[PDB]
Order: sequence, then structure tokens, then C-alpha cells
Amino acid sequence: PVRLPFSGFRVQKVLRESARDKIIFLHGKVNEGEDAVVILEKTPFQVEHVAQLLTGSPELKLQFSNDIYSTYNLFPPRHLSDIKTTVVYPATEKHLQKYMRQDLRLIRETGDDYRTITLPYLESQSLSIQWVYNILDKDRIVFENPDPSDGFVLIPDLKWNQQQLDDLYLIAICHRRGIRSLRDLTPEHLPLLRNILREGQEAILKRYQVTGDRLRVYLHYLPSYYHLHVHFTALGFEAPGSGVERAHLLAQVIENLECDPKHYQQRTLTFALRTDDPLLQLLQKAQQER
Amino acid sequence: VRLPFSGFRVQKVLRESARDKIIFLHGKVNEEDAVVILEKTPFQVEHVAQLLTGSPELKLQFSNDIYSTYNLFPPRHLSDIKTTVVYPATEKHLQKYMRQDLRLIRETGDDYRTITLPYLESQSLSIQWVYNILDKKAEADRIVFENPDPSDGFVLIPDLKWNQQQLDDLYLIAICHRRGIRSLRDLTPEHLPLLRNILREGQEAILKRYQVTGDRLRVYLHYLPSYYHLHVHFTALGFEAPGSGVERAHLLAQVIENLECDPKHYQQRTLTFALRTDDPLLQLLQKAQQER
Repeated sequence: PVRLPFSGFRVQKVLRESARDKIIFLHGKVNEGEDAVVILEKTPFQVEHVAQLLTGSPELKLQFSNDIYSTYNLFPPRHLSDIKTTVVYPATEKHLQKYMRQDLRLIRETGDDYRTITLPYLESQSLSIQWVYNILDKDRIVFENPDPSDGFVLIPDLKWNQQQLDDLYLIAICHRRGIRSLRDLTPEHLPLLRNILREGQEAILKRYQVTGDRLRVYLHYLPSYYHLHVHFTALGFEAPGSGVERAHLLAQVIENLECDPKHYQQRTLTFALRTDDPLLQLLQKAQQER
Repeated sequence: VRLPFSGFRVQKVLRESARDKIIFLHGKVNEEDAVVILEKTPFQVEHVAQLLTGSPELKLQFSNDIYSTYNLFPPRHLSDIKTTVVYPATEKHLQKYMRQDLRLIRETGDDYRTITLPYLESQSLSIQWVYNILDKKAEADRIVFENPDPSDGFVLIPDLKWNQQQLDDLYLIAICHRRGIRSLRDLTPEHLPLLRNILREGQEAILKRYQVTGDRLRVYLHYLPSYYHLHVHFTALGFEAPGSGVERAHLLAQVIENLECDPKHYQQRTLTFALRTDDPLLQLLQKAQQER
């Protein structure tokens, strides 16, 4: 008899849940007592399973019908209704904070906020980007413009298995050092930016036969690391951070610089931060003061 | 209780989503077309303890020191799948459920004035339902806030599908009183007062009603919009709301600042959006852009 590594399960808290994604993250009390996190996720369908079920006399309860539309509760065989079950036991506070639904706040960072508050904060963290430099200094590179000022490398995202094009995701990392984000972009960077957009699209076209009009090509602000990089995703893939509150289309960044050379130093950029992110309180305090 | 046909043969997967755990199938039957849609149900908080207690049927898949993963095999009454059948299905149904095939368009200001706008001028906007809300002929009791100013005012109404028990999914729409403002393309500094009122008073109204502060809201316009009378979407920052992607959503605060910085921004700049391959506008734009 296969068992969970504890006795009983009482829900203390729903940490996170998504009706959309058919997933729930539970903080349970067990062995009453101890903390455990249990994540339950309904499984995706396998078309062969479904095809075979629909010719095998499925157990159906009719809920509603009109002349052509009918809805049922289907009570499937067990290979369609298994639930992916992830267990963290015992769960620490770190685990509980990890799985807790994010609590985000928007901040509208002015040019002066960035200069006076954000930049100092980032410099105080000065997190390593040595992994970036390791890639640039050199097997996964799909395309490279080796120009040390206007060049870049293009690499598949680690999570893209390349088993399909639906979730195509590549990243361009510039060779040039010290361009921390959008905030550092000036017309000096236009050749670089244009190179990434043009040559990155050319590369993807030649390698995967995906045209540029099927790609969403963007930067994040705030970026996950502070060395300029560009996301190239399938337009049909609702990729990470492709929301308006984080993503900035490269073509539009370029045109923004063309139209206003000082755009990225002067304009207000809007982004989200977790409520426990120290930068959020620094920015909020600064904004309250003026 | 049987399906309303037999001999289902999959012709095509019209759409499937591993993220959303749904599959839409086009089958041939009675050798007619049918569509069958299966959807895994969301978890209900009140049943999860019973899923996990007692002696649930499990198969261990992986375990390291603290993390393990199983397949859990729910009992029958906790196993059901939502199943929808359209039979006989028509071409219309098949097109309805087919996955969207989109292309990005970068519409220059000249593309807009030469191609897009003449197309739009040829179409009735079919917005009497909008007018009915503005005029209190429909949905009046659903209005959460109104600034009744006919130039710079608006009404704020919740999305009909929103279950307001769940602030996570917060979604309201501001519709302006002023008529004739099709989209972002029509926006000039004339509209700044309206835009500013929407942002300010819409946030205020949502703080008052829901005790949700403005910094928890994504407030944006779509381009292209779903209908051609200016409206603004107010959504929970945690809700991946309809069209909040960068290729359709424009934050209201940024729209305002854009206009403050360059009065002709929305007539001059290239706007980037996605269209279905069968959209008549994509046909027009693509052919025209290629000629140019």
C-alpha cells in the first residue's frame, strides 16, 4: 500500500490556486503536528486516450442539452483522471513562503526615482552575472554576431525542449558589458538593438522556419538579471513576463529611442514588485516624500 | 446514457491546452461532424482533504529528501471531467473552436490612415449596446461608478463573467460618455481630461467598493479594441486578464504620459498588434505593407 509520508491531512491554508490551470497548492497540517505542502494538478489530456474513450461507452451524466449542444459529467477510467501530486514534507516557512500566491504591487518609477533610489539599491546588491559572461566568453548558441559592442549571442531557453515550435523561446544576450537594462539605453545602442531584432529574426527564420510576424520579441523591466537581454517567443505562447507591466517590445524600444534620445532616462516606467521586495518600500517611501 | 452518435473518429485536434487542461476535438461520426470538448475541473477546496486523507490510491513517481511526487487516482465521485458535445457540428462550430492562428502587424501611422481607417469607416460599429449602457437603457443597476460629464466622464461597470467573491479575478470596464472615439488612434490632448478622470476616478471607485488600492490594478486599453468606442480595462494585477499581453494592452498611465510628451503620438507612431490570419484587416495590411 503506497502511502503519503504522514498521517492525515488538514488544510491550514490554500497557499495558491488557479481555476484556469486546474492547480492548487495546500498548506496542510499532518501527523496531529507538522506542516506539509501538497500541490495537486489535474493532468493534461492525451488525445489517444480521449479518442479511445469516446468509442468505448464512457460513463456520462447529462447536465444540459439543447438541439445540438449537450454537456455531461464524464466519469473516466483511471488513466484520464490521475492527479499529479507533489508533496513537501516536512515543509518549512521557506516552503510556505515559496508557494504562497504572489502579492504584487505596481510602481511607476520616474527617471529620478531610478537614478536616486533604484540604481543605488541595485548597486548595493551587485548580484553576480558571471554565468552571463561565461556564455559570452564560450554549444547551445544558435546564432552569434561577435561584435563586442554591437553583437550578441542567441540561445534557446533552457525550458524549451525544441520538441515543438509552439513554445519557441530564445534569448539574445549582448556582448557589450554594463548595459544593465532599458534604463541604460541611448541612441548609441541603436545599432546593437537593431542587430538583435534583425539578425535574431533572420536566425530564427533560417533555423526554425518561423517568420518574424510569428514572434513576440521583447525585453523585461525589471529584468531578472542586469545585463541587457531580449526574449524571442512564439506569438502564440503566453510567455513569462509577456504582460504589459513587464514586457517592452524591442521594435518599439528602438522607435522610442529614435523619437526621444533620452526616453529611457527621462520617462516613467511601470512595473510590478512583490510586497516583500525591499526596493518596493524604498520606492514607495520616496514617492510619499514628494 | 450514451453519446448522441457512434463511431467517433478524430479528424483534427481543434485546440488543446496543457496549461488549461482542455481539449477540443473535431470528429466524424455515424459512418457527419461532431465536436467534443473535454475539460478537467478546477479543484474545490472542500474536497481536497478527502482526496488526501484516508488511504488515497497512489503511485510513487519520485522522491528525494523532502520532495516527492505521486500519481493520485481519485475515487469515482471525485474524478469527473466536464464534457461538451456539439452534434451535428457545422463549419461555423469548427471555426469557432479551432485554435487561433495569429500574425503580428506593425501598423505605421500611414498604414493606419491609408488602410486601417478606410476599412473601419466602411463597417458599422454595432455599439448600440454600449450606448444603451451609457444612456441607462441597459445594465444600469450594474454600474459601480459614474462621472456623468458628457465630455470627460464615464461609467464603470464590472465584467459580467467576473465572480466578485474572488478579487483575484477583478475586472471592470470604464466606458466613456463621449461618442466617436474609436481607439487609441483617435486620442489627442483633447482626450487627456477624460483619460485622467478615468484613471483617477476609476481607481477611487474601486478602492471604495472593493478595498483594492490602485497599485494592485492593471489599467489599460486594448489595441485593436474589441469594439470601437473607447473603453478602459481595470484588472487585478494577479489576473492574466484578456489581452493584457504587450501586443495588445496599453497602460492608461502611459497613454496619458505619451500624449503629454508628444501630442500627436497616437497618429504618428507605429502600434504593434496581432490579427488572425483570416482577419480582413490583415489581408489589407499585409498586402499593402508589402507593396510599400
